[PDB]
Amino acid sequence: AVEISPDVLVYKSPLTEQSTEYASISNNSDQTIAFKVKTTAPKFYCVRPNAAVVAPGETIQVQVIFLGLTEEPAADFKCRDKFLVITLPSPYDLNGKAVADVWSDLEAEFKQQAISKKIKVKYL
Repeated sequence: AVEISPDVLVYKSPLTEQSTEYASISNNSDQTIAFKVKTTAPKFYCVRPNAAVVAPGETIQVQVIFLGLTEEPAADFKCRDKFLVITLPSPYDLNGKAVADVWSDLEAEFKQQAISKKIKVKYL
């Protein structure tokens, strides 16, 4: 129906510099969907777009821009950061409002019908 990928975002050393990895949401249903990407570590990543609609048959690629660390972490360190992607039906015209605007009502209505993915992060 709705496909969200990848399972893991892998950021490659030098982890002191910023780099971009990519997620993607494909709507293979026949109705428009809306999605929201939530970041557990907002000080270290910029997500763009962090909320949007996906028309039937469309794929939206989401840039996850890692801003970097002050020092290279230990080789054994396990990054615990995560990104939760939530997708919902979006059957109403937004009337020019943004998805982040209506997301409150949208989720309040269809939260039971949500399709979500927890995307992990791995430091390499």
